[PDB]
Amino acid sequence: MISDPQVLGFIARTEAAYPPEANGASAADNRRFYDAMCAVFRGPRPPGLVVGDRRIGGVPCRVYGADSAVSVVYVHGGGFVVGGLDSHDDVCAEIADATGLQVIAIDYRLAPEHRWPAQIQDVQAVWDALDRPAVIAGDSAGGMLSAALCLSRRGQRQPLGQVLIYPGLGGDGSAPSYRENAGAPLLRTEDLATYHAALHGDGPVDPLALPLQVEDLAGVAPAFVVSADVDPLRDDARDYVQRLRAAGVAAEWRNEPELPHGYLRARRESDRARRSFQAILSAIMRFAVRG
Amino acid sequence: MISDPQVLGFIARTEAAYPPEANGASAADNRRFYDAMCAVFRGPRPPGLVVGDRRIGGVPCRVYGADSAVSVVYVHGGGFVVGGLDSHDDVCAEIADATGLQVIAIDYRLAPEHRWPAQIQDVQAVWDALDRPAVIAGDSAGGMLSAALCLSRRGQRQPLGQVLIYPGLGGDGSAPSYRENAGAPLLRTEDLATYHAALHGDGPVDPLALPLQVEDLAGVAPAFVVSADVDPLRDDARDYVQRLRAAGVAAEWRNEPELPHGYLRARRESDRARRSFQAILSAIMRFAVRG
Ligand SMILES: CCOC(=O)c1ccccc1C(=O)O
Repeated sequence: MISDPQVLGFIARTEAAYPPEANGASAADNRRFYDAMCAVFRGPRPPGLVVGDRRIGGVPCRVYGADSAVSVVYVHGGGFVVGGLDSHDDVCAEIADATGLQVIAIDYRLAPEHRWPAQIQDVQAVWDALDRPAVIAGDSAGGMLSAALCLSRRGQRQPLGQVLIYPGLGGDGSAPSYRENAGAPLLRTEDLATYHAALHGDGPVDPLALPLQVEDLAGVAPAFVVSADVDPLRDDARDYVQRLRAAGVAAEWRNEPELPHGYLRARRESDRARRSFQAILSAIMRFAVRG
Repeated sequence: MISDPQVLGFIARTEAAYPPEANGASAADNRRFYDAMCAVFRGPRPPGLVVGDRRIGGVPCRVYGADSAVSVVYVHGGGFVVGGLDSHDDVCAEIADATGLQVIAIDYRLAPEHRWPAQIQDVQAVWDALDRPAVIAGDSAGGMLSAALCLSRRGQRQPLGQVLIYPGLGGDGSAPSYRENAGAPLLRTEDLATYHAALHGDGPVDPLALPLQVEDLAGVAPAFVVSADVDPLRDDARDYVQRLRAAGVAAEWRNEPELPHGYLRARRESDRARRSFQAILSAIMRFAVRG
């Protein structure tokens, strides 16, 4: 169990900002509660960073920073029900400022109003419209979208790399982290239903394989996969990196001791979380600079 | 004056541990106050990172992380009078953790007991003995030493890049920052003089101790030069980037509004300083990806 007082403090502040009763509350109510949480922890925008919104392949997007030879496409998390351009704004802004690469955040369609495969179709639509060298990165459900995009766009259009931040990649639940972290801090459980049911293929039945179940991972972009140790999805990161290397893809698994799911919001009060984001930025830069 | 409350608090905490009259104390007392201030701000080491002390080229060094194809040589600051392996330990450890590059910190000999060119000879000793592709980085007087190394090793030989963090580079003192920031927090123009006597006594100054006065800069490694805006030394960064581009060298100038000299120690409590270090890490990673 977590003993780092900084991240116990972060956990306490997240729970206080986010009363654990949001569930059959309403998708409308969960979106409101999630933004109120995000605002507690939100950092300031870097002054001087240019930021504007723009439709790209029919999907609303937010663009951070000046045009660059290599970009970063960021796909936010939220279990395909919550989140948007404002929920992950400061993370994208800091990626842009630190790397000097232009960042494009994708406001993909959310369920229950738009069920799968709307989310991956929107990501593919932005990716195909951008038609440029780019690293792709995402957290949680947005990490799964990032992984699925790479798998569906192999060949010339492949991203230069995939940076996956505590992703859920479709593990079947049998891995140890689902046991060891079943009551992990910041886990809502009542979200897993909203995210499996309707939302995903568990909504009108459909195969459309999730990354951990595709068998030909050969040729997809090199991966940097970072997990929270205290998170049931931890071993999805372990498992996907192990499968990626068996396919001859370069991939690294970084597991973060003492951190829960969602810890990017703790980077302004936790040394552990801040170091993790520093490593995430360096992995992005590593993929972007071509070699 | 600075108005960012986060930075003002950092300055208040610094001044309580390292009173501005320490710059004029004896070397031994100055060293004790500097070490005490370092302890106030020191972050924890990454728990999984291998760290060991080793003499390299005869000079005692500290090595962070496993051996890597590209390394990072970090040269600590402290006006050539204070500092050491422990004073900058957490910065080095965080570079190694974030980049995956091995970091070598150099415990060069200190003034007033060891006059120039002891410091640059110690850095050359380590560099030559390493015999390794590497990026060189340093803060303040350590940035001057990294710039002086690049100018003295322009053959086989050369750093892959130079990351200079609020460096003093031998500006003559007439640029606007020396007046506008003469009474700046944490570093005044008058403190500059005390340390200069401590490095050369009162003899003739070796041209290599003044990179901004060196006539030919043609083939030095490309540079990322970040300055604190509220720092008398700020325009040394602006000036050197200008002179480097006039010599065909690629150079980026980043200036940091609302930050004083020494802001690396504020990265755990200041959004501005935290983002600056994120950019510094990315610049290192940019330069490192080669050989
Ligand atoms: C004691 C902290 O060091 C200094 O203030 C300092 C003073 C003069 C020149 C450089 C530095 C520096 O290397 O930072």
